[PDB]
Amino acid sequence: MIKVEIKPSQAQFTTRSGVSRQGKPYSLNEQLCYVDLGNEYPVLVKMTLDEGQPAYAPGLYTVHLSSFKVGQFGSLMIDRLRLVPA
Amino acid sequence: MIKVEIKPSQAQFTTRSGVSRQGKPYSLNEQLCYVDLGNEYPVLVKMTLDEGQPAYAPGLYTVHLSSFKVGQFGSLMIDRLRLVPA
Repeated sequence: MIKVEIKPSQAQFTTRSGVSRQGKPYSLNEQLCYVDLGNEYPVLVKMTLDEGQPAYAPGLYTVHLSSFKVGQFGSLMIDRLRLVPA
Repeated sequence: MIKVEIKPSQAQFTTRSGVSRQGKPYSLNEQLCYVDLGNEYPVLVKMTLDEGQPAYAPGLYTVHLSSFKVGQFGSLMIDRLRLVPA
């Protein structure tokens, strides 16, 4: 299990916006977190949230299975980092 | 934890080869596995092994933390799927 932490200072999201190739508007919400990759300190990681989802509250989390997919070359990839409470 | 299975029929690797942009030879060893992504059956996934590593034997495995890295856009990515015995 991957340990992910939302610190008190990371409790909000920011929103970027634009227009798709054929005219549709979009909005993307982004939140930061710290992921422990076994180095001397956890590293800072950016997450794009799914539609209609609030920012995760401060606390400890692990990664949900729905974060993964098989890519176009047949290897495993992260689609979007999706979290569940630890 | 991600459940990964090497079936008896997946106990070998194949090798692809070539030459890098500035002349160095390379060899890449590839092995197949089944990863349970919570659908009705596990899905087939291709793995590229690290240098000097044998094919994983048949059995159950989970994913090692060293499989992950922060990508060039600041989000988490899989570098190479690296396994440890379950």
